[PDB]
Amino acid sequence: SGLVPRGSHMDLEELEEDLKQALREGRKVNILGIEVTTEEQARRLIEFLRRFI
Amino acid sequence: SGLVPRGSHMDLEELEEDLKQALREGRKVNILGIEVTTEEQARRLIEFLRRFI
Repeated sequence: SGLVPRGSHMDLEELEEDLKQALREGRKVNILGIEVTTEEQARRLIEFLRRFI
Repeated sequence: SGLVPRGSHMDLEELEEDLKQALREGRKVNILGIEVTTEEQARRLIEFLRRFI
């Protein structure tokens, strides 16, 4: 009933809101060497990638 | 016998040779909000993630 029209374009919170929306419709996320099926893995992913280079 | 992608790990130099391997065998790199289908996008992706925060 309400599509999110993207956060901005590309940002840290862009990623977080995008992967959240996938989990909020009950579906997984495909990212760098990782597949997030739960928000457990999503919050671990976020703290990982903002520290990973 | 590489029955599973890099066993259960993903190193940085290993990621580069692995994503090049993917593009050279006919695959793409599905990372955070980005899909690398060319080695143009691959050199962009490597320098991106090592710069990303």
